[PDB]
This record gives sequence, structure tokens and C-alpha cells, in this order.
Amino acid sequence: GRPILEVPESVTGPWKGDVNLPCTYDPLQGYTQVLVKWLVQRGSDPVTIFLRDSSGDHIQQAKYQGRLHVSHKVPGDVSLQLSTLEMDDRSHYTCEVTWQTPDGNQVVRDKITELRVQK
Repeated sequence: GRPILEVPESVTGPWKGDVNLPCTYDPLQGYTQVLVKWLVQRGSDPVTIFLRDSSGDHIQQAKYQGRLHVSHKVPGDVSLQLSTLEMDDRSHYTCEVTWQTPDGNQVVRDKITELRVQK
């Protein structure tokens, strides 16, 4: 009855290749997606690397500009697409989605995945 994010616990991608960090949900009648964020935690707290809002897509660090995109064509698929994987891309990533609900309130869900980089 309420949106459920589907995010694998871990993903392995090839060093200097590409990989997707899946994040999907089945769209529910009467829910409106209003925000998507991807975060990474290389240090002590998660930091935002990507935001999609009413003005579109915003990449928050230069090292991702040209390497990071987020799925958009299929409703409910907000997977993160990373190209030229670096060893330093190994980390825990968080997918966070915000919806407006039929009653007018907003609800937020998130889920964490680990990216492993394989030589």
C-alpha cells in the first residue's frame, strides 16, 4: 500500500568500466515522486552526490560530472549509472526518494547499497 524501494545490498562493478546501482519501486496510484537523492559515505556521514528535483538533475561534485547519470525513462527506476569506476568509488551509497501522498503529506524512503570494484 505504500511505496517500497528495491535496492540490492551490494553491487560489484569492473575497475575502469561501468555499473548500475539499482534503485527501483513500483509506482503507486496517487503518489507523486518529488525528490530523488543519491548519497555516498566515504567518511563519517553521507553526502549528496546527485539530486533530481523540479529543476532537473544536479551533480554535486566535479569528479562525477561526465561520469554519473541516473535512470529516468521508466517510472520508478532511479538507478545510479557510474562510468569509469575508480578504486575510490568503493563505498556505501544511499538511494533516497520522496513522494507526495494521496492525503497531501510527504513520505521519504531510503536504502543503502555497497559498491565493490573488481579488478
